[PDB]
Amino acid sequence: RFLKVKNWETDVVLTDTLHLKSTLETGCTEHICMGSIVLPTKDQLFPLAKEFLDQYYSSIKRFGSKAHMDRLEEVNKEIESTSTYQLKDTELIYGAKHAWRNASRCVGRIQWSKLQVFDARDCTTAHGMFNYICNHVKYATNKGNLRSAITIFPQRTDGKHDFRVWNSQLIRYAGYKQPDGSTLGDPANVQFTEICIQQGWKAPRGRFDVLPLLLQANGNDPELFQIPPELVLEVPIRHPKFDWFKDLGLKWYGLPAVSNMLLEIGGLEFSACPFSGWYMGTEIGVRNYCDNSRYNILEEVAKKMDLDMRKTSSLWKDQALVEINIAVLYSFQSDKVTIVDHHSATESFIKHMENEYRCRGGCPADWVWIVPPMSGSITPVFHQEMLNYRLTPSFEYQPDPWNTHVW
Amino acid sequence: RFLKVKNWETDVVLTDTLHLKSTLETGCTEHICMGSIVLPVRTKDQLFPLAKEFLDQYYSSIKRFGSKAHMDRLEEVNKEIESTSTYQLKDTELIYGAKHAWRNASRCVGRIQWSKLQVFDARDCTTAHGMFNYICNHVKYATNKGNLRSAITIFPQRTDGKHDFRVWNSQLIRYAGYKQPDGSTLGDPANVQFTEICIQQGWKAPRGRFDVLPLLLQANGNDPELFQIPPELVLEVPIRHPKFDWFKDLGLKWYGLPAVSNMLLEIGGLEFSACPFSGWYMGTEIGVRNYCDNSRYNILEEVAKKMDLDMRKTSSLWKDQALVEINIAVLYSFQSDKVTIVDHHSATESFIKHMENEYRCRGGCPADWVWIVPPMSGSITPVFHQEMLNYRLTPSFEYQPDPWNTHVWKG
Ligand code: HEM
Ligand code: HEM
Ligand SMILES: Cc1cc(N)nc(CCc2cncc(CCCN(C)C)c2)c1
Ligand SMILES: Cc1cc(N)nc(CCc2cncc(CCCN(C)C)c2)c1
Ligand SMILES: C[C@H](O)[C@H](O)[C@H]1CNc2nc(N)[nH]c(=O)c2N1
Ligand SMILES: C[C@H](O)[C@H](O)[C@H]1CNc2nc(N)[nH]c(=O)c2N1
Ligand SMILES: [Zn+2]
Repeated sequence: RFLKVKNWETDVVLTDTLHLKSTLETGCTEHICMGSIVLPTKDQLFPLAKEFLDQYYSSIKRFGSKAHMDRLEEVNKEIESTSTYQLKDTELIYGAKHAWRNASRCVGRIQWSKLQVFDARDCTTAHGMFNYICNHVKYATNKGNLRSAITIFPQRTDGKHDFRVWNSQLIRYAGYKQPDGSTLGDPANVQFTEICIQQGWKAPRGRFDVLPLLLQANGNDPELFQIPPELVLEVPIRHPKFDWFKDLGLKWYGLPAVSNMLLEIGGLEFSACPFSGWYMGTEIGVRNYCDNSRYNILEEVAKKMDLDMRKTSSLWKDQALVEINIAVLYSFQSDKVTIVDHHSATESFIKHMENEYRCRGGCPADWVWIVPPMSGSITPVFHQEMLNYRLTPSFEYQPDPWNTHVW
Repeated sequence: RFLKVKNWETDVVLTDTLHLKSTLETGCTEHICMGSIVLPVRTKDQLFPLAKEFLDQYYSSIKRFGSKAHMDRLEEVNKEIESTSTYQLKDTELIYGAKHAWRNASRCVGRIQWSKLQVFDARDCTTAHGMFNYICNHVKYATNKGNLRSAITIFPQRTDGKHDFRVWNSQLIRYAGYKQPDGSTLGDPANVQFTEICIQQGWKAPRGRFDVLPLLLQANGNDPELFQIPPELVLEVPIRHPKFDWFKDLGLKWYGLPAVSNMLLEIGGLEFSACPFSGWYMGTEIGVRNYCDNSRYNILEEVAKKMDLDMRKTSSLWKDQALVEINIAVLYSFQSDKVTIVDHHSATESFIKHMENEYRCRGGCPADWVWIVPPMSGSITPVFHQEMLNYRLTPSFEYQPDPWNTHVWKG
């Protein structure tokens, strides 16, 4: 019941007491571990509110105080009367930050307390949502000096008035399937690109076309909006030693901004809560550029370096992968766009992890996601045993809107 | 029940039914996943059901389930258990058992080869000297002048737990590690503790960077004894780089035969506490872990210096860059000396094919993702994108505590 994690590089052991407060399920059982699986009413509501308020009021050193009791009382009344309740600004900010804090798959959580929170709960329309999102993008981008932020739109009511952002990220490149059989642009974004076109987007059918926003307010039909181009910061990709790299035509956007998750706080559900931080280098160089089901550019890069691609044992893929990733970090750094390499980030997480164990009694973490997709064992997290478990407030996955939406 | 795994690169979906035959625990609960945790004397009471479970499986595999031979064998084991409190496996059952433990080893990427396992029956062995001889033959046979053959040697099963056979070495062949008074380490830092024991047990350490450790062998619960593997039997490969001529001057080499000797083999409730096994190396085990772990030989700095990489910013990826060339050198070296080795690309792709075949023919293939994914270049190998289900089947290889923490010294 009091669990221990070992670092096999430093022999350091930590004791986890925090997991006892876990509520949601993992997917795993005593008979089977699903650690590598990507996706495993009023009576319901008040205990949820109370659990949340109890930790809010405990966090502000006023547990069991009049203001505490009063709030509980007050929220209990409002749930009884309204079948829901509204979070106070203070609670909203706490909840959002703690959702990030609890995100067991996120390596960048050392930053958790510095989340800029934008209360968009007064928003009523998609144009409204658009205005709020452009403001988010511009604030967070900050001319390349990125700042973490989240914008929170009205909470769910009866599930038929949901606010949803249909894009998976605020900024992503379109994907087009060619009559020639291949795929132009980002293959991960093909299906969404079709919905855009089906909703009226006129695609430029280029390779790096910034997608339009599909915004949905109050459970209404989603609307299309183009982000002001001058608000979308992009970085041309060059290599510091290889002159020819620039001719590969590669660029990436500076702002990673997840927009399809569900934020849960005290039983309330925020279905539209786009948040953003800044890139770890490998997300772009390893995953986005080198995944077979993405831009898949390894072969072309390798050819340009003139490597022996005859046998896998020349490790030409590995060589090219390093250089591709060198170029990304180099390109961003040269243009003063905030980026972090996988070494620096993982080292930060180990410090954060220790901090959490020391001050909170633990830190839920998913090793499968925390370990970077390249050079894993030369990063400290690889040798770090982690306990994975679900704490609330949380960001959750939710079904894509098109399967849900009654047009 | 039915469970589905998805490959996020190819969208191939597979269905696991085999996990239903899982008995043992994972360490996980509905409230906690322990998937990245490294480590999460028996009565006749529990023994026969375990025996029966195994024998039922064995007889099904040979298509004789419910036969008279099946029924007689269960009867025979039942009686041997009540008369003698244990039982002996037939040769056929031992071989089947040993292959299936490998097959069930959810952390092993090399399981495509599982049916091709050379089983050496050392159950007649009675002394440490006898163990030495058996192990020498294993090493020679498995090395095969560089054309490596998987083998396992099985010593007598546990009885009352006071007469265990144990190989005290974690691996048959390993390099000594010596802590210096200045805090530095000569040799393999992983093996410092064991080296000290060996020295204490009478080993004359030559104290170099690559000294092959003596065998420390325990027979029938007696004190362990030292033996030195004949040098001529220990195949080693000098490490050089195909393009970089200075790489040879780093003075590196490794041994060709990876051979785990500190694990426990469970077959039908029987415990084999001494069961060394060997296959051949995946390049990254040496090039990434053995050379590049900070707690091991830790050569990244010295290599990157010789390459003249920018070592001021970690964002130059100088560590990643040196790590690749080192792994290039390990593969090049082994191939050049005609010693069996496999690269992580080849090995993971082979595993994926193996895993799919197992779903089709067996209804599942338990796999530990954390261990299956190579320690470099993870997502450019197909396993990274493979959802896997981890569960425990028997026969199995289990961890057991180090013998020096348990052994009652006869003295
Ligand atoms: C500021 C620097 C940040 C860094 C370096 C960072 C890094 C990462 C990385 C590498 C991943 C793995 C995702 C992938 O490979 O696709 C991830 C996941 C995640 N991050 Fe962070 N992130 C940052 C900011 C944030 C912020 C501001 C939030 C929330 C307010 C957040 C919440 C999450 C969540 C919920 C996931 C899991 C997403 C999923 O499961 O699909 N991150 N992060
Ligand atoms: C023939 C070529 C083989 C290859 C390429 C291979 C590959 C590997 C690798 C890379 C590991 C991870 C080791 C580490 O990173 O610490 C591993 C683990 C393991 N292997 Fe294999 N293996 C082979 C043969 C065998 C054989 C013959 C057996 C048994 C008869 C076996 C049983 C196991 C077991 C039980 C583990 C888990 C070790 C642990 O839990 O500490 N392997 N294998
Ligand atoms: C805020 C933030 C910061 C950062 N450095 N990276 C991210 C990336 C998060 C992210 C990007 N693409 C995709 C996913 C999820 C893909 C897999 N889903 C289906 C589980 C998540 C987000
Ligand atoms: C038969 C075999 C073949 C092969 N290619 N590799 C191996 C390596 C197995 C191996 C080697 N060192 C260390 C470990 C992990 C040890 C267990 N934990 C507790 C440190 C595992 C074994
Ligand atoms: C199948 C496996 O779970 C899948 O490839 C996961 C592995 N780890 C990951 N880790 C991160 N950070 N991001 C990912 O998308 C994935 N994908
Ligand atoms: C804590 C973590 O599980 C530990 O460092 C593991 C990670 N995955 C591994 N995978 C392999 N093949 N070998 C290892 O030693 C480890 N170590
Ligand atoms: Zn688990």
